[PDB]
Amino acid sequence: SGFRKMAFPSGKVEGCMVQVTCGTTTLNGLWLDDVVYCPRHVICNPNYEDLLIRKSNHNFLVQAGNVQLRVIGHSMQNCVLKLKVDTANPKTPKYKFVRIQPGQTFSVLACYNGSPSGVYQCAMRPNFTIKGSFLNGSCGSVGFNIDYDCVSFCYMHHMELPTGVHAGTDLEGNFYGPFVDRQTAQAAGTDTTITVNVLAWLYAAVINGDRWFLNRFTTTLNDFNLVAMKYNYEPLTQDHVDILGPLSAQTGIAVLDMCASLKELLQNGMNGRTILGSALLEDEFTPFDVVRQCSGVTF
Amino acid sequence: SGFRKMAFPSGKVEGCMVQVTCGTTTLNGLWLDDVVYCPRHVICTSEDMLNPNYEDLLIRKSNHNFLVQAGNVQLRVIGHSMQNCVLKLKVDTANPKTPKYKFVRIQPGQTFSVLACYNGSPSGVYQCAMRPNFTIKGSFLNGSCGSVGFNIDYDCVSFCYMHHMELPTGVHAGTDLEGNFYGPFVDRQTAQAAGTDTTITVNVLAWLYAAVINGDRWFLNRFTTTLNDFNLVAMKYNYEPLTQDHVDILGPLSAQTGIAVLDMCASLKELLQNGMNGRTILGSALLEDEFTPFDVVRQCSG
Ligand SMILES: O=C(Nc1cncc2ccccc12)[C@@H]1CNCc2ccc(Cl)cc21
Ligand SMILES: [Cl-]
Repeated sequence: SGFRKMAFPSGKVEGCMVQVTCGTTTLNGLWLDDVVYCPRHVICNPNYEDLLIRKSNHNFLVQAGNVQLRVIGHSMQNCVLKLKVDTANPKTPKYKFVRIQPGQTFSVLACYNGSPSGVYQCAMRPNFTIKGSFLNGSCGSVGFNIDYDCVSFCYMHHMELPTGVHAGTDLEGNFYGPFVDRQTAQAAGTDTTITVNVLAWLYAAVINGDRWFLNRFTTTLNDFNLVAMKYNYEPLTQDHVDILGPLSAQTGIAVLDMCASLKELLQNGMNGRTILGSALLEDEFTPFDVVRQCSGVTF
Repeated sequence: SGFRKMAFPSGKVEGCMVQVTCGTTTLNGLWLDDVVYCPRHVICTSEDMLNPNYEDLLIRKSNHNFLVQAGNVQLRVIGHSMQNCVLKLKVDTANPKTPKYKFVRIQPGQTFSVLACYNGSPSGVYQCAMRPNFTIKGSFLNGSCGSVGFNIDYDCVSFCYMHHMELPTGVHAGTDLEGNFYGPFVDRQTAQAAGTDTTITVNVLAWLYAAVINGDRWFLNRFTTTLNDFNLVAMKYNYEPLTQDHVDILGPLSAQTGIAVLDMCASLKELLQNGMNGRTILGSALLEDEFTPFDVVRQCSG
């Protein structure tokens, strides 16, 4: 029993964190095989092609623990700088670069000066921001998932927006959301709640003995989406209904039946009651996270 | 900016997780140097669980009865001893991945990271606190026994918890790494109930300071309180008494935000009386008590 915001074990990612210095700027890098990936703003209205051409290999000071790595090449791919090094990381795990969709969750290994300080779980918001916990020096910290023995790198931190939310790229340097890597007026779009994730978390609560919100009613997918759109909730698709199938089978509560519970929860509130120690509806657990935690999958 | 329930990077602890098998029972072990630490109930059956005599059961065991597996490698047990509720299995190989470590026994209110494991394999990491009733509100299924709680301050891993059991209410009980249980719990299937839980007052105050540091001031008020009047109010909401030690510990946060501890105490009294009124504090509609004053400083400063 118990339901916690749980991150993947960070060990495979810790062995890849390095410190990258260029001039006055010091941030984090991801060392995989003989390449160190880091945000391109480490070289900093910036013209990154112009700024990078002026740099030489010895301008980049890469430090892996108490060992200095020597940079033998540098190239830019979108908003990520790829620093070719002489040494291949012996601790390189089996990995992939994956781009995630809004609503998907991942673990963040927050780092400062190439040293991991913490690990937390979070979700890619529908407005493409992440509600992270980042201070100055965290740039280059990465988000990941583990599937079996493979580390899927899905995020690299670049910046904090004026509202305290974070913006970053995939490992190919493509930003999530309509952001750019420069000091300019940028604002996160109006956020929405990840509906499929709230439903998955309602199933996790049922699996844990919390049934007070359940009701005899069901709804059509159309009537649910008309209500959900009114409360700034993401539309629930048939793909989402299909993905919730295993949880629906395990608890004996049809997806549209659980939608009627959510529909009532939105129009009436919790009324002093809590679901899994929370007075708010939680949307940072996907249907897979719930299955993985309530079944105990290992890595 | 931002405030998250953050766990320590689990890497240093992952390299210590092994699977321990004795008869039908399979749980987790902590492999540090040439010793594997695991709950002593690994020697028990379910029929010898109401009133097990562990000295008697252990004397009947030999080294080859304990099957220790570190990854896809079987470790050879060369000795076994019991220290309180923990079994210490001497092995013939010292763990090459043994980090700098300490065994620390924590007090209620303290937080730590849990590396939940099944069959010696890490499945997840989460942050939690030692409840004032000495239980932990973990996320554990059968097979998680032997999973450990830790803090990684600087380069040293401080092991503070080893998971032993789940109480009938879904909460968890375990020991420090010396096998001494936290709380009045025993490693027996006898009737055991967690005492009435209470809110870790010093931690709620620290989390209110974290919210101030992050620009959230709506809950602040022009009032202050005596420590005695605060505790009389706090007790009525099932809140732990705030001591002078707690007031002293909150000193740095009080200095950083310019809000006296007894001033923040008056905010908390008001929150307890009024509720949040549809508002949130650090994205939470409830008062959070699983961040210590030390966690807040570390996350907001370093
Ligand atoms: O509690 C225990 N294990 C678990 C531990 N954690 C989470 C579980 C979740 C679901 C089932 C088991 C779980 C064991 C087994 N049950 C009785 C018992 C009695 C005493 C002792 Cl010390 C251990 C145990
Ligand atoms: Cl302590």
